[PDB]
Amino acid sequence: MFYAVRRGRKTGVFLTWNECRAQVDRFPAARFKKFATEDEAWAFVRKS
Amino acid sequence: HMFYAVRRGRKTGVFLTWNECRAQVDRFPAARFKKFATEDEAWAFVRK
Amino acid sequence: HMFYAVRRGRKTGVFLTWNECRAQVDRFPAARFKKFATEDEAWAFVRK
RNA sequence: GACACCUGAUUC
DNA sequence: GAATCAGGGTC
Ligand SMILES: [Mg+2]
Ligand SMILES: [Mg+2]
Repeated sequence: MFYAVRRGRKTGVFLTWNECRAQVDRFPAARFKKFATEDEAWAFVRKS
Repeated sequence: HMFYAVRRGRKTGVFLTWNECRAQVDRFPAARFKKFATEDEAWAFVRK
Repeated sequence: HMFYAVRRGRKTGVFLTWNECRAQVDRFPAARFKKFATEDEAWAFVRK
C-alpha cells in the first residue's frame, strides 16, 4: 500500500505505516490515507 | 452507503458525507450525530 | 458493547449501557468511571 | 479491539 | 491543563 500524508510533519507518499505514522501521530488534525497505487497516494497529497 | 444522522446540530437530518455532517456538529454544544449504513436507520436516529 | 464500571457516582456497580452509566456520573462531583472488556475487570475498578 | 487526532458533554 | 465517556485516519 502507499501511504499518503497530505498534512503532517513531513508530507509525501511513504511505503510503510511505520514511516507514515512518524508524520501524523500526535500531530493535530493530520490528514493521511493509504492507497493501492502510487498515483492515488500522490493525487491525495496534491489535493492540498 | 454512508448516512450521517444529525439529531442535534446546526441542521438536523441525514447527510451523505462526513464533511457535510461535520459542518453541522463541529463546535456545536451537545451535538448529537451518528453514522449509519442505511438511510432508514439514519432517519430513526433523527426522528426518535 | 463493554462493561461500564462506576466507582463513584449516584449508584455504583457495573452497567451495560452508556445511558445507565451516564445517569450515574453526569454532573456528579468527583465521579469515577471507566469501560472494561469484562465484568471482572469492571468490578475490579469499582472496588479500588 | 487498539492507536492517533477532531469535536462535544461532564468532572477535577 | 487532565481524566472519563459520547460521535467522527491507521493497526
Ligand atoms: Mg517511505
Ligand atoms: Mg448532504
